[PDB]
Amino acid sequence: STVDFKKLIEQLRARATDKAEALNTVSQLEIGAVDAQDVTASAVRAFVGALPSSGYHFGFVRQNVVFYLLSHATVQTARDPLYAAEQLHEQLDRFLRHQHDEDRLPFYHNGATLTAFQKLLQTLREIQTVIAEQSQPLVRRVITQLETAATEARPYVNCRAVAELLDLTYQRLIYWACTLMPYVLFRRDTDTELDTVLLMHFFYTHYRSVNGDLAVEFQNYVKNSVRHMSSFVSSSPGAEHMRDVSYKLFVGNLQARDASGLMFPIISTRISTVNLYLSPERMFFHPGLISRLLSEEVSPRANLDAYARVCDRVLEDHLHTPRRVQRLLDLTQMVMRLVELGFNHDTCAAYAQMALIQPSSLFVSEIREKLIQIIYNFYTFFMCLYVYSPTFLFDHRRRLILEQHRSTLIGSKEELQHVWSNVTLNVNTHFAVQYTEEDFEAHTKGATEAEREYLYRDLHSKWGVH
Repeated sequence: STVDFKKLIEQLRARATDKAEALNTVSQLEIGAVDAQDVTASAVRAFVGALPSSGYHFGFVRQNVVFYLLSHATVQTARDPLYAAEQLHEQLDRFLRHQHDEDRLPFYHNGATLTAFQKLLQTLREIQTVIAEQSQPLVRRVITQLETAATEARPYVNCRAVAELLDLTYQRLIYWACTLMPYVLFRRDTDTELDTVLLMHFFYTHYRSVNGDLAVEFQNYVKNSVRHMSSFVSSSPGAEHMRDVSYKLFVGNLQARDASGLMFPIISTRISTVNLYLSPERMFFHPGLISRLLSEEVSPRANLDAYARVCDRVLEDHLHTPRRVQRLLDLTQMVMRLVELGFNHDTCAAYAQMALIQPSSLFVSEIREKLIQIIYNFYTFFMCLYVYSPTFLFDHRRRLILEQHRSTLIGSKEELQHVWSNVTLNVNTHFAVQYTEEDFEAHTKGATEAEREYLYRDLHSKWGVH
């Protein structure tokens, strides 16, 4: 969809007599985009020369070509977008120096735009360096540095070049921070023997980068510390979801490949056994238990009050729309709160798929309804989180996920729309992404009516409604 910049320049000067057809030719660049690699110093000089001297926003593009090209240049189609943006800055810097020499729009001038762009690149390069080395604490300090850079780049946040870079860095920082879940931060002194087994297996399989010591901790703990293993082990519904952890417990090694054709006891999914040896707050670390509750394959005398109590606590603590705006540091805290309950992006997807399987007593049916609301609200949260950035790019992706209920679930359209009909989305989607009229009118001080029509048109093609 990206234009051939040089071909667009050739068509531009051949049609420079008709300002209308020259406006339609340059609109292919504004609607689509130009590759940042195609914006060389020589190409900028000819693009300005090919533009009509007056008419529509051609005067704005001529006077402020740096802002205009930055607002339509793309870097995401490059192997390294940050290095591509740096070279884009060099070409725009060569153009300004090799062609030196009105105060209408101060933020949109060439000198103000280019130095603000390099200011962003320097922060992003230092942030990219810190995250690459780590492949008050560093996590909070990089989050603060990025959000300050995004705040200072507010007048340019709608520029495709800086919007893509902020989008690239935010998603990269979010992905890195969501891996920093060490087991020792979530260990409770009240954790039982089954709690510890499921917790260690959870963090070693989902966060091995920061839990490399769990392999020897699990081996030492299982061999020398557990004493009630034969109680919560059996040799039943939901047992197929416990087979991997049951084998590693039976062998005493988290790194053991699934046997050589060996039979072993499975961690019990019996409700009365789980009521004794599992803390109710760790229920979502027990997939076999959640399996039985979702499928309602349970007897009338199984006591489920402890797990219904936990579901109510989760519903009251996390499932409502907050009043204030939730910024990047708030979203990171919520992940750690959800990880504490056993919810990450992967386990929410598996539980959301597990809940689609259709199943009796009303009290068992109510817990399934509570689980579905919890699982699908946190599933939606992790889908928006991994594509979050305070830019129009995330706003579009957010609408596709909420309005269309896009996901990766398996099933016919009938059972897919059936499970979403039994879900009321009140989860925190109040993510920080706002460019309002106060922001707009502050940056368009001396904008003429022809310049304002172009700016409104560019914002509409990126945001849609506002």
